[PDB]
Amino acid sequence: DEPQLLHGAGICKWFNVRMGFGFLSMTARAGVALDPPVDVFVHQSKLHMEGFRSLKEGEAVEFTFKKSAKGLESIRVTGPGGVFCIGSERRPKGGDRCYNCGGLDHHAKECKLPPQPKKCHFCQSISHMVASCPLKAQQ
RNA sequence: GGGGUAGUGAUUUUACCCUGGAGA
Ligand SMILES: [Zn+2]
Ligand SMILES: [Zn+2]
Repeated sequence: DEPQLLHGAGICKWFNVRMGFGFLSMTARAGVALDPPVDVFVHQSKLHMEGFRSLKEGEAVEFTFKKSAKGLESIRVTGPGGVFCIGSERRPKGGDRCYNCGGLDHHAKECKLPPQPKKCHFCQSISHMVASCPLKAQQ
């Protein structure tokens, strides 16, 4: 008997918006840091966010995944702490998100979820703030 | 410029639409 459902964290490795899928690079599996990082499939239907769903390369994610015949596959994908994903830089309203949950219809003062860790304004990482964002720097 | 929409489940960055004497 061995695990069928696992928690993972990492970043979006790439995503094709038109096709609606891509891969995550998993940097931690069940709380264990991995080297090298491993690819986990992600389909648009599993993205936790409001409206047309996407990811951008480099955004911070957590997810639940399983092993399917084709390979590791995400079952649901969120930002850190279970908040909404960011999406493509072309996403309508995507530049005006609640600081706390990433939602599109309110601001942090009105947020109905409890205070979350501070996420980078550009990539949602909880390990840096935007003044030190390497994703923003190589963009 | 400004606004909006969506969809191919396996390997790399998306296809469209609306908008002209006025834009919260
Ligand atoms: Zn919120
Ligand atoms: Zn960042």
